Amino acid sequence: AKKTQEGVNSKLALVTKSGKYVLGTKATLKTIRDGKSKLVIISSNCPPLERAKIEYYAVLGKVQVVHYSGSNVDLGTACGRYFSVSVLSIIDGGDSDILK
RNA sequence: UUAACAAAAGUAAAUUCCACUGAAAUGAAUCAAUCAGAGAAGUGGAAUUUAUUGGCUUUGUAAGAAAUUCAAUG
Repeated sequence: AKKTQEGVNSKLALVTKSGKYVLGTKATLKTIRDGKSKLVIISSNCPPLERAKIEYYAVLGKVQVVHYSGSNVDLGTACGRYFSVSVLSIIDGGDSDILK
């Protein structure tokens, strides 16, 4: 009933194709501050301090928070990128079904 | 030729931070390295160090001193 990250992992590949996402932690907070964020993904090794800042913003902004299983390196690869992504915002998912 | 201590016309090198923005066709850089979505490069700023104030030229001290000449103190 675990290792579901052939879903969200596969889902976070159509977003690279058709959707729009914002990578990073400081860039995520801007989306939550506006109404442009519909989903937030936090890696497993995000520091506990400002991880708690993102879920506090997300509660205030009424956004859904997804706790990714892998590290910021694993999340970055899942986006097809060659750096590490610790926190992700799904502004819009074109043909994927994460926002469902 | 110019001191301690102070001043702030003009103008430096290096490092670390801040704001805007968000990098992949990956870029930035050193003699070497090294660094970046826990955020690079760019632009604009803040701070500290550089034999006292604030590093260097400059200024007050201060030319009245001192050095090199001349005349018989100037």
